[PDB]
Amino acid sequence: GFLVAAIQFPVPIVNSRKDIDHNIESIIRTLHATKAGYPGVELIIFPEYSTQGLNTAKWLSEEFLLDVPGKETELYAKACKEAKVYGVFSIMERNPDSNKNPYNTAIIIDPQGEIILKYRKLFPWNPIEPWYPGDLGMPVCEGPGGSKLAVCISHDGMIPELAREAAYKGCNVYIRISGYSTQVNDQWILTNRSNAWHNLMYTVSVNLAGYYFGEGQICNFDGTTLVQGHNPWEIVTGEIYPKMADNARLSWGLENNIYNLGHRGYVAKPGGEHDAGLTYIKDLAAGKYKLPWEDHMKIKDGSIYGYPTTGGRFGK
Amino acid sequence: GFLVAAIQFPVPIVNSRKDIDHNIESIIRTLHATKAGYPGVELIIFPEYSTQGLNTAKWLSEEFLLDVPGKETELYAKACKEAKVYGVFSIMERNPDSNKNPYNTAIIIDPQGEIILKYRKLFPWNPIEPWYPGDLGMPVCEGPGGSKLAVCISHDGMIPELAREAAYKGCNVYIRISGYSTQVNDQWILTNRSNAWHNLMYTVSVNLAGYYFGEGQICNFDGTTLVQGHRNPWEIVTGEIYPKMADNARLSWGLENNIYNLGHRGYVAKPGGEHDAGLTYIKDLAAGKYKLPWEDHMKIKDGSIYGYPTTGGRFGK
Amino acid sequence: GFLVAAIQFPVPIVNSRKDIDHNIESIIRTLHATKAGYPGVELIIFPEYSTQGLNTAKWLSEEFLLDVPGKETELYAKACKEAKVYGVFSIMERNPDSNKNPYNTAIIIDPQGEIILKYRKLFPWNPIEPWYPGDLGMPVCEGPGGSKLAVCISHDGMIPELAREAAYKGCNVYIRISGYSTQVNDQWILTNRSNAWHNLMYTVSVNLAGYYFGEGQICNFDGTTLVQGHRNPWEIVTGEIYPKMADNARLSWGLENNIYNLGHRGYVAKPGGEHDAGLTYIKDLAAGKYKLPWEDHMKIKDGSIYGYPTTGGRFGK
Amino acid sequence: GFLVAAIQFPVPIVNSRKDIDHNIESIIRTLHATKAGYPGVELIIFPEYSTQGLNTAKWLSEEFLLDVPGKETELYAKACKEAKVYGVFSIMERNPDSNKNPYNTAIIIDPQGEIILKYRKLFPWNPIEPWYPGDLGMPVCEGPGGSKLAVCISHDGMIPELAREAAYKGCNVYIRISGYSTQVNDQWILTNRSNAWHNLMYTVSVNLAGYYFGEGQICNFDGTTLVQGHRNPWEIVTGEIYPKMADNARLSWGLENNIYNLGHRGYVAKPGGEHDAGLTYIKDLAAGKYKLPWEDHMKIKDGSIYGYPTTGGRFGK
Amino acid sequence: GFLVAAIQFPVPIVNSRKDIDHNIESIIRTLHATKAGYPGVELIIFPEYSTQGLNTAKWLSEEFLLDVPGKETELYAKACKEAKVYGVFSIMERNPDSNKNPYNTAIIIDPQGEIILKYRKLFPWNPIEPWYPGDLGMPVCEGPGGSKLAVCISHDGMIPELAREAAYKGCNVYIRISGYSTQVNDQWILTNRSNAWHNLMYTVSVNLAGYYFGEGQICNFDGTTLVQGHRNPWEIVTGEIYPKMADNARLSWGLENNIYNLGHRGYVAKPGGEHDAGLTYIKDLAAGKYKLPWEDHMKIKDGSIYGYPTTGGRFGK
Amino acid sequence: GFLVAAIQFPVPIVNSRKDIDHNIESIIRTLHATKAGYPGVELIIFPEYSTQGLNTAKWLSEEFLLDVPGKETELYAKACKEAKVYGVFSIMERNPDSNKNPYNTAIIIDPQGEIILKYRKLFPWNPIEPWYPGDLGMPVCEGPGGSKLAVCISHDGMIPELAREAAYKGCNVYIRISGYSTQVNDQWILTNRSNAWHNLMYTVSVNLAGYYFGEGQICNFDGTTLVQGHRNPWEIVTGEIYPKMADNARLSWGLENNIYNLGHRGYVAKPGGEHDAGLTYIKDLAAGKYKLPWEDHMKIKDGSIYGYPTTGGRFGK
Repeated sequence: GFLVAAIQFPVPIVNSRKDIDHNIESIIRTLHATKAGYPGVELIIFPEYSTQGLNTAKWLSEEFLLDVPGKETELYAKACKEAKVYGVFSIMERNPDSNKNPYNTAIIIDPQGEIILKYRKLFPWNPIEPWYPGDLGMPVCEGPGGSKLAVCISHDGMIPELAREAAYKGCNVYIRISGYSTQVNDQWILTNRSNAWHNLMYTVSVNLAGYYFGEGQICNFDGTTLVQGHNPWEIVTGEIYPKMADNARLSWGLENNIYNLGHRGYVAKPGGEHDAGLTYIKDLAAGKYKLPWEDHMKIKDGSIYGYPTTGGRFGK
Repeated sequence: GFLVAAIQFPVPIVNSRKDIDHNIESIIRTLHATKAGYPGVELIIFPEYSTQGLNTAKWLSEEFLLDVPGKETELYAKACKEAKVYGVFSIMERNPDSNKNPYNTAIIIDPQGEIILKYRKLFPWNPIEPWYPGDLGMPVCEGPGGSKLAVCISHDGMIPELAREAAYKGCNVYIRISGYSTQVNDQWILTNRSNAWHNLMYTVSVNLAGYYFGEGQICNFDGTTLVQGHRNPWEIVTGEIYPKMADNARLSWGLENNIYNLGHRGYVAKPGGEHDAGLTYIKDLAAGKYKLPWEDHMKIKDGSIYGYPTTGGRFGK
Repeated sequence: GFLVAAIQFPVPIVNSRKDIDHNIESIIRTLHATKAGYPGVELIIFPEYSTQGLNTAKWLSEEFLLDVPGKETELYAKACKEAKVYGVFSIMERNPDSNKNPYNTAIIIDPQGEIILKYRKLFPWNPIEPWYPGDLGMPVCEGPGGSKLAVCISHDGMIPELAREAAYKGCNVYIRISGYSTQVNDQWILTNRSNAWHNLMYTVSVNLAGYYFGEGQICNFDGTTLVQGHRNPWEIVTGEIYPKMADNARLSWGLENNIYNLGHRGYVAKPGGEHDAGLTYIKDLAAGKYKLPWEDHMKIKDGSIYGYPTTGGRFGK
Repeated sequence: GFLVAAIQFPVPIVNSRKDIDHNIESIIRTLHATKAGYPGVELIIFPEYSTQGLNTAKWLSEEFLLDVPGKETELYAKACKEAKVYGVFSIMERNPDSNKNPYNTAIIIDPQGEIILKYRKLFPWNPIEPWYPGDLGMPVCEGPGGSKLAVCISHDGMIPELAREAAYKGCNVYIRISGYSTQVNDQWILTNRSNAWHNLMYTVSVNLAGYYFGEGQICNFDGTTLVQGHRNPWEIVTGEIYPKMADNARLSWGLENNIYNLGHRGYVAKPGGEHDAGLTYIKDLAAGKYKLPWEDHMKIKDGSIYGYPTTGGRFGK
Repeated sequence: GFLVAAIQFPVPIVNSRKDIDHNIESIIRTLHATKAGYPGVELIIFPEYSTQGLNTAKWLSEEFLLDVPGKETELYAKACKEAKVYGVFSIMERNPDSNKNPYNTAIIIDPQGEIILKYRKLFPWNPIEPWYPGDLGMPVCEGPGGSKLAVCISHDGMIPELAREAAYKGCNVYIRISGYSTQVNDQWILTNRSNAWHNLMYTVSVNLAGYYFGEGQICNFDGTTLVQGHRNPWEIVTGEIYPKMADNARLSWGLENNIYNLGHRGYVAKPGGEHDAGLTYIKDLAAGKYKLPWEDHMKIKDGSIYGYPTTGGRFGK
Repeated sequence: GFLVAAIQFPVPIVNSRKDIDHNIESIIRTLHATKAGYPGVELIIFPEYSTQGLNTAKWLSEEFLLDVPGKETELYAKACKEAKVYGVFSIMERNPDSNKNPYNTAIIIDPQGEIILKYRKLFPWNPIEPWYPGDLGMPVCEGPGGSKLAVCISHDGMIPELAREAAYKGCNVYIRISGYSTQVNDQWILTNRSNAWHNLMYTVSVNLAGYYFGEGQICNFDGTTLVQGHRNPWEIVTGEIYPKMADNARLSWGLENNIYNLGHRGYVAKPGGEHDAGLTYIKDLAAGKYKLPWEDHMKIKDGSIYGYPTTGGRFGK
């Protein structure tokens, strides 16, 4: 298969554009050095907010935002090409529509300097996050060692429906870049394992440790944790075998859950019952997902973190 | 809240109707004794296949099948009334449509002796199981201590969308009665935790132990295992449940409120959040056109490996 | 040091005197067989209720109550002499005072067939147990391999003050014989460790497994679990105990010598330490005036919830 | 309930008063930032020695000692008032008696800027610590979300009687601020759990991390660990605490109500229970005559191994 | 790869040849039933003493001994050919040299009903076991899914040199059949992992549970435990083995390729590596002069503790 | 016994000899401070590469190499003599033969500043390491508290034969100093446990933490982990070692005395056992012809992947 490296990167305090640039060059130095230390490494993963940090007073301002693609994404692209590796990076992207808030964006770059995947955080961690819900869906790209790669961002990994989507579109190695799984420590480990098992795919996940807030995890396609980090600069590495995930989905019967979902009870009814019989699926597809207890909920907007509840662009 | 008890019941080898009757009387005696031992208990849970066992050569036959409701369910209901507890039972149910295979059914009986919940296994554990896919959806009923109870069956608990459905309909205590989802022992503990966390609800799960194949588990609404049984028959897994705390988490929490975020993405940047999830499989599954890219090359798409016909209809009689 | 064996005994259903004698013969059989398989073993421990079971309808009756010493204890003593081992046994003891309820009693017998220790359960597990609180304090006796043995019974192990008392009187090997204290499974493991650590002594604990309940446990004098049994009947928990090293720790340690510190607080600043601990409950409990600020608002202060009368005196005979 | 936050604070090297003021402002800074990061936090806890460090060569000198209250405590008071939180702070406090060594002191300040609890370490960690044994008992104050707060300091937590004392005076949230949980780390985890379980109360404990000796732990009233920090500086251990659940447990429970059982032995057979625990050490300690049998042969009974005089009085100027 | 099954078989008390025959039929019954339940299984493994039990008073007598091959082994072979699986069995083999004690033997029979591997326990568990040290070395045969099977017996697994020898002869799936890994439970788990890691091969190991012991264990070639059974009789430990990945690791690994490094020390500084390991015990053991410096003062060097004669030859007849 | 201290030393980025000089002074300061912190400590252990780092582009140059003995070793001897401790240090040693690559060396210095053990890395971690295979075998020296000390270096601890050799020469405390326990994390923990259990000796092992790449581990002679550090720089793993108890187990044990069994197989059946192990690899390795059957198809057999020449001699000067 292929060797993967997940880096428990310490993002510093970011005060200006000068600091963002230091992060970028620190990320590039670490990318080249990881490759130097592990010549066999083909996939190197950096966490969410590793480029621009988490300055909640500044992160919405023009100085703290970037374009994808831009001159900084091309610096990473140049770095991946020179090192001959796949690289995963995090960039808070300026929305081309100026009446809308910026995006939380992840990108994947191949060993030739080509951006082969772009994803915008579909589920921002609210009420703390002011990012606009993504519009690129859950994309999948071709990676090393026969892997089909997809990336989600921190809070995204808590939604099992999203993990299903990546797998539904071919993904067998599910990448989760993460900024803060703080106080949500147990559940970060839990969901990484469940996202793997539910869909018969690998999960490679890493949280920012900057400087002591993160962890790093690689799970087998059966949900077994293979590698686990504890510290800033911890490099979580592991050997991935995408073909084994592909083989399980093709040759498994008893625990082929991803297949059973759309082909319920196929032994009694040839082909299986296609209608899952779930009202929430039908409501969400139509776009009227409503929980019975919504009217009595206390936090339905980001007012508690000093954000306006009017909408549009703010913090520019 | 309330006190729950889950029984790692030993079902024996079932060779006839006499064994089934013995199993019913065994389950009844266990119910009264569990109430006698734990006076505060309000919910007693027996695992899948506890009534009828797993005689794979006879379990599709008419002698091994029961009606819901019938004289067997009335004995369980009589017991629930006399012991003053909520009961959860398993019954392989004779399909009213004679052209179709029987159902794998779970029922909940209240302290009055009434079936307040009936559920047919939506996802049979194929290729080994010949049961017909359930047609009653995922129902939710009122339980003790302000709980909303929903029951799934063994293999059902491996599907996270089903745990979402129960919660979507109000469930704060998700019950998983389980037959023999063995060798998937790691993933049984895993999914019970994830089913709880994803939906901010309790999970109370139990498997058959008999003759040494069981496990028993109660999980908190944050996904933390509160109580855990080993692999011994007759092991009673009990614990105190606080359904209001699960409800309060759903109402008060912001950062970890994942069940809300699914249908209301980014409610800080966009007012009320984006209602469209942007997921192709959701739209495909709703229309019934759910298809995986690798379906053509799959090896197991029927139950011929275990001797069952591939043609469909009623068989095994 | 010496080798110990803690037996996760299965006491069957006890319905008559005939079943008690069968238990007695089973225990004697096991003790002889344990020595046969483990030639170097010097201490063999049986759990609470192993002699008489837990028939809560009959356990206060004359048929179910024995004398200490009596013809039954002499049989245990005979076996201990024949096998040349130390034996720890459980007996529900008839109260010499017929106006008081029977005691929950444990004994230790030496390889000479003599009762060297007799303990009556100081803290009966209420409100479920009708046993009279013991009057013999917390005794300590000489044992094998340089040990000073003391025994507590199930619920007694939840009381840290009791573990301190045994240790205060010289005990370096703390035995906990446990009946049915189930559901409190995590806290059984926790307290065995903490009882050991607080006092710098070994703990050797065993619970009844019969049909599947108990988990034998051997802890080092620093609170570390050395041997842990599962939940199966007939599991024999064995380990090599070195009592001299517990003594050595008590003599040589400075930083973690907590048992000394309690009576000599801050001895560096004040030579010999402050002897007054500064705790009100200690002085209250000593004068028998220990009272919690919330005692008037408590709901369970009698055994009526299990059916026992609140009047006092002898009942259930 | 209420949200708590315990900082695995790094104390740097402290060589002068200059460094002490540096730490004070660092703590104030951390207090404000934690409230900003966690909007609903009501209780913020800092470890032992966070203000003054552990410069054992200098920590007894007048430059390294403060008064309670003083201008340093006032800076903390102001910070808590501005942040609207309860703060827990460490101060090595100059002794009012000039012939006695300084006290190792913990203080709790409320959101109104008032010190509502002042505790002096009752059991200094001998022979390494030269602090005078505290003279203000084990105090309890009113806290947020209906909590009754009490604080003990590192080594104190190894004494179960001190945990008993706090609970006896109403405490339902037991705070442990610590400056040594290295190589005693396993036992630090163990005792935080046992202190909680024994007394049916929460424990919130945090050890100094700087810079790598740290720890952070929240335990539920049944002794289960809810949150666990690793060994890094600046790790903030946070969780939601429900003191009313601990209160409910103390009132509702029968079987596991060990704190009540201590004073009312076997209340079923003897109504109201036996008030005399029947423990010699309780009576000895109350009278100031607590004496271990092996005390005369103990190696360490003074602080000479760390270079402290054995004569007492005021030293280390 | 292939699917393996390890049966935690319960051996009963064995008192005669009639009981041995019962055990043979039970094993055959289990083999057909396991193949029926797991249609894909290609290797079924039974533990040490499953045929004959551990009647120490009788296990050396002619009645309790069998021939390999004999009519009993051909009954096992008949089962393997009918069920179409590889089977691993335990037989206490009568020594063809009647002046020597019987062997403790393990055999592997292929799906064509033929013995393809025969092994005699090289390291009997002394002083409890009276079996003659095996003379057949450590053989390796071809198994299912491209595996190279080798078998060792319980105590054998505690010797790392033996695990090396099997791998040195091609083994990538190391089978360990076990009678008692009791009170050696922790070290059984430990060495099953280490035998795997040291040699870059799978280990599949199962112990008797008969009545409660066996801990079925499948380890990955990097030493990680993949499947783990508890202590119950009849537990079937199953998992998929991929023997070719163990082969690939041996051919492709540089850094952690320890099996190669042993005979090729520092090949970067010295091409081909230094072939002499520089170990005196390796040279001593090859020459049969392995001697520990403390052997003169050792207590147990014969079997007198378990009643065995110390002068050798045939005994127990 | 004695108190050991294993420092999870942070290796800095070493660019010059000045940086090497900083490391030496850092280590000396650490050594003095650890003795001051723990007055009872007798053994202070520093990891591999602590003196010189891992500058793979410069670590073969003469500037980055030292002599044993040398002025740098005498500075450690100075420190050890002043502190009155046993010290363990790592030095990349200039090869006295100019045509050979330098050695990876470890030394033990007694309380009188004398080198009492010199060991050269027998198994350099290939392909990454260019160090020459050690020519001093596995030496054993007298240590504190009755200990026989032996030292191995990182990758050495992966070879069970080497751990056997040390014990074969009297070692009861096996020290492992390591550079990277990274991506080898689990296997480092496993082998430290197995090295202990296989040979009935203690293992004290520590890895470089600096910037976050290590752990520290003390295992009992039965393979049980007693103390475990995390991944932080400057963590000091300490514990009490009792070498006499490892000796006692070797003298007193029968059943689990595996180190004796290796040279005396089946000694009950055949007095004194069969001295011939019956293992081909032992005889091949003693003869210098260790040859695995797959060696011809192996990929990595040199250090070209890390840029090292494939013809030998002295390179990187």
